[PDB]
Amino acid sequence: LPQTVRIGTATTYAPFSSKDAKGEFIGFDIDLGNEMCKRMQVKCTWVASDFDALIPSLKAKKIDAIISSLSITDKRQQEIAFSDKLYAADSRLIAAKGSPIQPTLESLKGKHVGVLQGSTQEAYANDNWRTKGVDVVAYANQDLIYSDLTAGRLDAALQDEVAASEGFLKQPAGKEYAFAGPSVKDKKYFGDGTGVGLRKDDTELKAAFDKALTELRQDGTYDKMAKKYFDFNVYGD
Ligand SMILES: N[C@@H](Cc1c[nH]c[nH+]1)C(=O)O
Repeated sequence: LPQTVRIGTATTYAPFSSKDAKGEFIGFDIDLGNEMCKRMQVKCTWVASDFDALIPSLKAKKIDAIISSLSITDKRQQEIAFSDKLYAADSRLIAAKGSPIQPTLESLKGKHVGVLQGSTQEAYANDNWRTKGVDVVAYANQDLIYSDLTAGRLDAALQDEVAASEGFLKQPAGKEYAFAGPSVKDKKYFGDGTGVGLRKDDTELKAAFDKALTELRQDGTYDKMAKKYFDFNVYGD
């Protein structure tokens, strides 16, 4: 293992990764990463990036790990390796309170839908919606999506369910918005929860992460950390 492990993350996805008022990194990803590093007995430097630059930066060795709500998908496994699951992550639509919008082509054709560049939601939205007449608009960071929704530039926005819920819907800025329909289920696109993204050849680093995460889950540190953010089981199955 390196003495310093460099972890990239996109700090605009509360409550998993964001910045406090002084610019320090906060969220459940941060806590998980810092707790794993503690147990791996390495130093960890967090590195902020747009989400869609994370996997390119990992391939170029500018970072060594990604902890950024990075969903474990089949396509991504072709390019990088993953730790064991850190938590589950369903996708879901948000729109203005009272809107009839559903995550269907029939409901969304002609409306403007925000998605994060590089995400599984952009992959899904591009294939099923954008080609068929939905104005799918891709954003560099998720904060910009929420803002464009509250200004009425967007009709709806597709992102991880818990990020939307805890990072926006339950905040003042999303008081007048809600989920539009239930979770969009599509195991192909959205993957099997999130994990630490790693280079394929870094078997020893993956092993160290996987073992730290088992240890912090076994002794109950996971749940203590998660209760700061969630009143439900974020881990899943
Ligand atoms: N979990 C999804 C959505 C996401 C946006 N930012 C971080 N994650 C993905 O890995 O693409």
